[PDB]
Amino acid sequence: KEFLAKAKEDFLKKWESPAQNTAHLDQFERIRTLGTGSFGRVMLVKHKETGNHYAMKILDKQKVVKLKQIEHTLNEKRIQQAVNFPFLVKLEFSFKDNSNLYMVLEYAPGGEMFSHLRRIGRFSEPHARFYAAQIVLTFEYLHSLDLIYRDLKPENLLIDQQGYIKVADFGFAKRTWTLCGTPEYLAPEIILSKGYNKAVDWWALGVLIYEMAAGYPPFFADQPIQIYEKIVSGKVRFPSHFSSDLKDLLRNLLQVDLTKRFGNLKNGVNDIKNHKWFATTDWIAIYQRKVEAPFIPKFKGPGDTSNFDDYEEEEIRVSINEKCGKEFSEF
Ligand SMILES: [NH3+]C[C@@](O)(c1ccc(Cl)cc1)c1ccc(-c2cn[nH]c2)cc1
Ligand code: NA
Repeated sequence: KEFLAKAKEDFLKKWESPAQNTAHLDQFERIRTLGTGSFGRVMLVKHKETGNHYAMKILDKQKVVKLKQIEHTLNEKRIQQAVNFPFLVKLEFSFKDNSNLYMVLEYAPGGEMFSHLRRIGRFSEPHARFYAAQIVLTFEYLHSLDLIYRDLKPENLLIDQQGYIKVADFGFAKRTWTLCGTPEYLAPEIILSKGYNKAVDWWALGVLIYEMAAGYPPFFADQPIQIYEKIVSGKVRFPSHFSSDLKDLLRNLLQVDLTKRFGNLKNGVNDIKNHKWFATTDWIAIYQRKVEAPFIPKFKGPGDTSNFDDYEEEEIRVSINEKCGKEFSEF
């Protein structure tokens, strides 16, 4: 708890006295889209002076307001510039014009983890274990800031050139969009509009590990309603190739009973770290990035993007009238 005790202090220092790294939008050349979302997209950009590459998130200000995500966006930004953790995406710069918010992020050239997963079918248990370790640490870190990841979106788990995970989200403090739309990853307590705490993240961890090891999520159906029924049921078919160690962990993680769910017990996350499945895991070496990654992305070019999918390229139009000024004044 040495690396996290201080990185909690560092968060508060940076929170309260933010840096003002200065670039201008005009310095970045838009190249191609790395991903799309509800209220924007992430462009790969090249710095016109250095030739260095970044991932620029472009949010339409109006669409953020029309979907009531202002507070979340402002918060997400402030959290992100304040955190320094090895498996969280750094914010480099941020700007705004009339139409858009712009957030220049550190580029993770290895693409989304789940495109490597579809490509190879399923991860081996060491391979899955390697990634899960980073997530555990990331979740432990986020928890020490009273942040909760809540909804796992595995499209948001990126891979860097060293083959380590970069997580793109920072959770929430304290949307039927998410419930109805992305159902496979919801914890039971969220489906049944009960309370939820840090323990939903350990459910998410369970789903993630299962999907990595299996190649598909543990609760799947055609209509979302059936999925909900499965999640709350507390019943999961394990593939036959799952070790009994893995099966055991997943029963404890995918526990519907909050009070018995691993991570949420007396010893907290140490239940998880000291599980037989993680016996071979050097937690310090993972944090310090000294474990050799099982997959290292192939770097064909300087701004090579073949590790991300293709997307249609909208024109980034900018109004000559400032939109949503007061709303994003503090952004
Ligand atoms: N998978 C998440 C999304 O695709 C994304 C796309 C649009 C929006 Cl509004 C939010 C998130 C994404 C893609 C790439 C990156 C990225 C690449 N390098 N560094 C960050 C981050 C998020
Ligand atoms: Na404001």
